[PDB]
Amino acid sequence: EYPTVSEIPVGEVRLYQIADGVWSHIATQSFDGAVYPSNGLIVRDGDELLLIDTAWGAKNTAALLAEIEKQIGLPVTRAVSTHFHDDRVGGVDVLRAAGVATYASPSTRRLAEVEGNEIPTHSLEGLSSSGDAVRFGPVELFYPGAAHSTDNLVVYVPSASVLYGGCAIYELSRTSAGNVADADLAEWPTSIERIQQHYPEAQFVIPGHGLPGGLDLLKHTTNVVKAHTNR
Ligand SMILES: C=CCCn1ccnc1C(=O)O
Ligand SMILES: [Zn+2]
Ligand SMILES: [Zn+2]
Repeated sequence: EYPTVSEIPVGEVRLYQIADGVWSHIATQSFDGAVYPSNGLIVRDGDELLLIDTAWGAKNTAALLAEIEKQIGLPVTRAVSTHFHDDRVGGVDVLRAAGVATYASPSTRRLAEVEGNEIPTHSLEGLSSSGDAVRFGPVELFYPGAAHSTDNLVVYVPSASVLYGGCAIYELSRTSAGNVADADLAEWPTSIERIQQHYPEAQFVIPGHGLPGGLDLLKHTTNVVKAHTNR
C-alpha cells in the first residue's frame, strides 16, 4: 500500500516498488505551516541507479540515499531534477557530496540560481521547446511546456509504462490548485494535452505529491487548473 503523509515523519523516506527496477521514493516536508508528502523516482540503470528528483531537502535526501543503499544496494550515479523548486533540487548539494552527478535543463538551472536554490551541475540538452524529448539511460525526458512551472519536465520509463508527471500532475484527491505562484495557468491545460498525446500507453502515472494513478490524473489535473482559472 502506498505510504501516506501521516505515516512518514519529516526526515524519513520510504521506497515503493512500482515495477521491476522502478521505485518511487516518498518523503515529507513542512511548507506554509503544514506537512506534505512528495514523490520522486528511482530507476535501475544497468548496474547503477538513476534518481529522479531529490527528497525535498538536505536531510531527507541523505535519508533517501541511506534507504536506497539499505534496500536496493546499487549506486546512485546520476540524478535529474524536473524543475527548480526545493522539492526537486533541495538536496542536490548532498547528492553531489555523495558522488552523484546531478542534472537539470538549462532553464531549471537558471531558475534555481535566480531563486537561490541548489543548482544541479550538468545541463540537459535538447529540451528547450515544448514537445522535445531525449533519452537518458533507461528513461525518456519530456518537456511538455509551461504548467506548474515554466521549466517542468516529465519522465517516462518505457520498460514498465511508468509516467512520472512531477508537480504538473495532481493526485486524484487534490481538488484545489493551491499554490501556483510560478505556474502558467493559461498553458497548463495545453501542456497536459501534449503529455497525453505523447504517452498514450502509460499504465502508471505518478504525481509530484500524493497517490499514483493512471491517465485519469491528467484529465483530473486540467479540471482543477481550469476550475481555478475561472475565479
Ligand atoms: C503539495 C502541495 C503544496 C504546495 N507544494 C509544496 C511543494 N510543492 C508543492 C506543489 O504544489 O507542487
Ligand atoms: Zn514545484
Ligand atoms: Zn511540488
